[PDB]
Order: sequence, then C-alpha cells, then structure tokens
Amino acid sequence: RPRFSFSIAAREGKARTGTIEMKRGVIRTPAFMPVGTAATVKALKPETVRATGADIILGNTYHLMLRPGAERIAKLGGLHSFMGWDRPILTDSGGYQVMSLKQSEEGVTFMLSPERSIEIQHLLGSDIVMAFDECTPYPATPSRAASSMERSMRWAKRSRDAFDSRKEQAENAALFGIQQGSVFENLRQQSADALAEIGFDGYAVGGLAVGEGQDEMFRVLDFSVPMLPDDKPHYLMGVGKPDDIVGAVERGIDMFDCVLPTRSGRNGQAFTWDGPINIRNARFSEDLKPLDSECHCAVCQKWSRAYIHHLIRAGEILGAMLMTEHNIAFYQQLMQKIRDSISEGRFSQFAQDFRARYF
Amino acid sequence: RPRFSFSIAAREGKARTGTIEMKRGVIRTPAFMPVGTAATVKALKPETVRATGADIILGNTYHLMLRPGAERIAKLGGLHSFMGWDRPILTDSGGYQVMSLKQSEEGVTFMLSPERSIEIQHLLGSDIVMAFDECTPYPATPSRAASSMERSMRWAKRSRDAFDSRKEQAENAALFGIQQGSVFENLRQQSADALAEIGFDGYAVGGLAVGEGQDEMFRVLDFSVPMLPDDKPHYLMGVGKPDDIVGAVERGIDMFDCVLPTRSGRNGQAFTWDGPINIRNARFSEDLKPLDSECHCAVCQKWSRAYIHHLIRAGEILGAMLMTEHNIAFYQQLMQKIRDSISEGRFSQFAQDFRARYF
Ligand SMILES: [Zn+2]
Ligand SMILES: [Zn+2]
Repeated sequence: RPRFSFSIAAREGKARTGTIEMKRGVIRTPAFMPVGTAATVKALKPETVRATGADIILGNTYHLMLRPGAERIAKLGGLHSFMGWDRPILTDSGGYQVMSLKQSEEGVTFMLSPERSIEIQHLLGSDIVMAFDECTPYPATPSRAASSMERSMRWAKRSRDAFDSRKEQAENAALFGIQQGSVFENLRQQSADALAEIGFDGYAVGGLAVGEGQDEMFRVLDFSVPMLPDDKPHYLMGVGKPDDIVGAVERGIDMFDCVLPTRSGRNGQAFTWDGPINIRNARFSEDLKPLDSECHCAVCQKWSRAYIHHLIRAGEILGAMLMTEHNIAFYQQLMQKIRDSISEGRFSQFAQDFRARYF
Repeated sequence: RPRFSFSIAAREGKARTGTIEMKRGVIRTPAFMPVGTAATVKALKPETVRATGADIILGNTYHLMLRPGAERIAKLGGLHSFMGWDRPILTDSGGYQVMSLKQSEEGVTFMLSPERSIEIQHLLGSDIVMAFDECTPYPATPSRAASSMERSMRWAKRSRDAFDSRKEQAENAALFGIQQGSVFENLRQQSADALAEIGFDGYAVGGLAVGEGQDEMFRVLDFSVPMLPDDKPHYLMGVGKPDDIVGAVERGIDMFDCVLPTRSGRNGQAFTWDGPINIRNARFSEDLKPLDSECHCAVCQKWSRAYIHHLIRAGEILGAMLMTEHNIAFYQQLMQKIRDSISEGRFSQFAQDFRARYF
C-alpha cells in the first residue's frame, strides 16, 4: 500500500465514488468519518465503530494538545496505539477553534501556529494531516473574508513546508489544504488557486456549516467544488445532517465529518430513513419496533424503542451507547447506499427517493 | 431443566461449590451477580455481562416499579425481553429501600407490601423472587432488632402465600426467604427457624453490610449461616469487596450481589489481584500496563492504564465502559478461582494466597 492514492471508479454528474489507499488501509468514498475528539468516539469501542462500517475516524489537534497532551501520546506510541484504532485517522488542525473559541500572523494563543499544529499532528501519528487555518465566521463582509482567507493561504503554505520538513511525516502521511472565502465566489476561487499552486493530497471546503443555512451552503458548493482539483478528494468539514450529505455528494464532495450522529445519540435523537426522532418522546414509551425497521445495525436487531426510551430518560450510559451505535451505523449505511447508487448510475433517483422519504 | 435444583458437587469446611439449575439456565456457585437496578447493568451490554462469565444478574422491585413501571414492562414482554437478557434474573423485594429511604404491618408507602412486591416481581418475570422484608438498620438494640425481625418473618409468610397463589409464578420461578436479627445470635436463630418452617428454595442472610465492619460481619456469619438449611443456597445480600466475598465463602455463602464493581468502575476504581487502584491517580498517566497483568478480560488484552486514566479524567463514557467490564470480569474470575479451588480441595490455600497478595 502507498502513502496515498485516490482512484475514481464511477461518476454521475458531479458525484464520484472511489477509494483512497493509505498505508493503514483503504477508504471508500464518499466517506463518513465519525468524530472522536478526546481519543475516543464517544460511547463506542473502536471495534464497534469499525463494525458499523467506518474506514477512518477524526481526531483533533486542539483538544488532544490540551488533554492528554500530544507529546504524552507520542511517548505512549501514538494515537492509534493509545486508543486502539489501527486504521487511518484524520486530524483537524485547530482552525475551527480559532473561530469557535489573541491572534496574529504567527498563529493563535488559546499557542497553535501552522508549524506547531503540523508538529502536534505528527506527534499523534495522524494519517491525514489538515493544514492550519482560520475558519472564517459568518456572516463576514467581503473585506474580512478576503483578509481571513489570505492569512489561511499563507498558513497553508507554512503548513506544507512544515509537513515537508519532516521525513517520517512526509513519507507516511498525507496533507490536505482547506479552502476559505466565505460565501464569495471570487474569494473562493483565489483560495482554490492558491491551494492548488501550493499542492495538496486532498482539498477541504472550509468555512461552511457556520450558520448560513443549507440553501446558501449548497449555492456556495455549486461554484466552489469545481474550483478544486478534480483528481483529489474533496472534504466538506463538519457536515452534516443526512440530507446535507446527500446534497453535498450531488455537488462533488467525497468526505465528511460531523458530531451529529454521536452528539444527537447521547441527547436521544435517532436518525431514521423516515427522518429523525426524539426517542424521549412519550409516544415511544411502549413502542416495540426497533429505532428503524430497515436498519441493519445490532441495536435494531435486538432492542426496542421502548427500551431505549427508558434508558435515555433514566440517564443510563447504555442508552448513549445504543443510540450512538445506531446513529453511526445509519450514517455508514447512508454512505454505502450513496456509493452503490453512484456505481450503478442511479444516484439521482436515490437522492430523490431519499428526500421524498426522509422529509 | 427444572424449576429449581441445587446440587453440591464439592465441599471444603463450610465452603461449597455446585450448581443451581433453573428453566432459564444454570448457575455456578459460589456465584457473583452483577446488579442492574434500572433494567441495565450500568455501562454494559448484556452480551458483555455474559461474556465476563455472569450466569445471573440482579434487578430491583423498588426502582423498576418507579421507572419504567412493572405493569409497563409486563406489557412489553417482561424484563428479560425488555433488556435483552435471557438467563436467570434475581430481583430484590424492596426491603433494603425500606431502610435506605410511612410504615406499618401492612407494608411501606414510599406502596410496597409483601403482596405487591411479589406481584411486581411476577410482572417483571423474575426467576428468583426475594421475599419482602425490612433490612434492619445498624446499630440496633435487641428490642428493635427483634421487633423488626418478627415483622419480616410475618412478611416472609405473606410473601410465600402470595407467591404460591400465582400458578405461573409458583411453577416457573423460585422464592428465597431472608434472615434478619441484626448481630444477635438468638434473633438470627429465631429468624432461621421461622424461615425454614415456612420453607424456601433458598435462604439469604440479610441485615449485614449495613455499617458494622467486616470483623463483625464475619462473626455474625460464623453462627448465622449454619442456622440455614445446608441443602439450599445461601445468599449474602449486597456483599461485597473481594476479600469480603472470600471470607464469606469460607463461612458457607453461595451467592452474592454488590454494586461495587460497577459503581467503583465509573468512579475510576479498578480491582486487581494486588488490590484496588484509583486509575485517576497521576502515577498512571503514562502506565502502559493493563489494569491488571494477569486479568483475562478484553479490556486488559487491549487497553492501557494510561488510556483509561485519560478517559476517566476526561469524563468519557468509554472510560466507564472499560472500567466496568474489567471490574465485573475480575469479580467473575475471582468466583471461578474460588469454585476451582473448592472443587480441588485447596480453597484454604487460595484464600490465604489471595489475602497475602491482595492486602
Ligand atoms: Zn439501527
Ligand atoms: Zn481486565
């Protein structure tokens, strides 16, 4: 297996399905990445994450640097060893926290800079390294957006140099750049242009899912994703709801991460093919059906809504475990159905069917 | 398989090892019963509980009556179906809450009476039904102890009549009586005498583990357990720490339940053959050894102290899951070692070895 390869097996319009080959394994695209910010996918064993179908998971530079520390994890053998996941791991750079949570051209003191970010991600043993950026807040005036975008592009250049400066990293991991530019077409193009001239193994669409509404997110995607090199993966960061994912794949996105399936699970929100449900609602107190009647996950093969209703209302940890396993399995099943319909040339129909049923 | 059979395969002094056969399965004794008060063993799937070696688990009349309700569980097919455990289930009667949390000869209003308790346990589909009692608080004067003990014996008689009055229950489940009498020899004897004249499938030692100290608990056991019919199981309620269990088996106890392995797990306390440890302590932050170097559980085969240290300090649910799985597996391994050494006639040596190492 090589450091990094991306092969497209099939297309339908802008939608693509294929595979990313990396040393630690293969990634089926379009791909959903469960998030596991504290060196765990919340409430789940990595075996369980894998069993649900995930090919890769996401970790985070900002949180791990704080606890337990990147150096400490390095000393303990790296993130894979530490949390017991031997498959690829993508780590975010901290660029979202730069928005989510004293800044200057050098970096941000919470101290994270392009160089420190890339080093921390090296200490973790990340397989896919994200460039250190600034997620531009929304709304933003064209001026702010531009100035923000330009700094990230300078930061993307330093991230590259930093990555390239470390042999073990350069030879064994991959580096993705992140496009900014808010909702502005010319800024997005300038950003894509800068990123491609620098050169990355993959390209993320950053700066969305920051409060703009799905309509506006899809508009921006319409013009932004074709700006990215067609022959590399396209990652839409932090997205999203099932319908967000479907619409984004329709516009050229290959990769996703989102806290929804895990967070929603713990909160008692379950995704179904008929739409999301709040299992705490009293209508489910004696519902013997599974969370979803077609879902193939172990939860839905064994436990009833009624049981998981009680668990969640009682604040039982098993409730969190079961909801989370189902939600992530659901998300992976969605990704499988998307992959299959694109391979078979019926993704357009699937997407319509799905929306008709989901909504 | 019969409604209930207890066979002793081997003895060593007062210690016995054997098997309880019930319709839903076989129970190896001396046995440890994980507790699962809210229709779950906290942080664990029943598969996982079973994998650790448990033959039977404990549920509770008081809590289930409150949430989700006994009638509702009955309507949903019974506790086994509801929580996904098809092996025997023992349910406590509520007698501890009578002490732990307006009373009269008829019962206790929190309304639980011998009759309601037995009916609720019938609604749950319990395999081993506990008589409704009053756990006498400690310390107690001889007068109070006696009056308390006498009421429970009257309540034990009504529990029997109630159980016997329901065909499906009488033919498919078993009923255990519970000895009271505080720390007083004559009261304990009067209680054992009353219980045996009524007649039960098994006999519990109640009223201990109420603050009296292990020395005094073992003293009372010394004279109380031979008062119980030798040919039926002897259950020490709510006990206990590993060393408590070993000393109690040395004095004739066949069954145990305790919240320790689960509660302690969530709190970050791990049992080891060298004694309990507080995994949150900073000495473990970079400890690559498993929780215990000889433990056979999946946790100890895959994860390090360092990892579980981080998980617990970070308030991650997986930390609770992993600690709990280990703790319960540990308890079951202890029970297996006790069974094996009694079968082999070396339980005395084991007990000494264990204490030498544990302390
Ligand atoms: Zn499911
Ligand atoms: Zn273990």
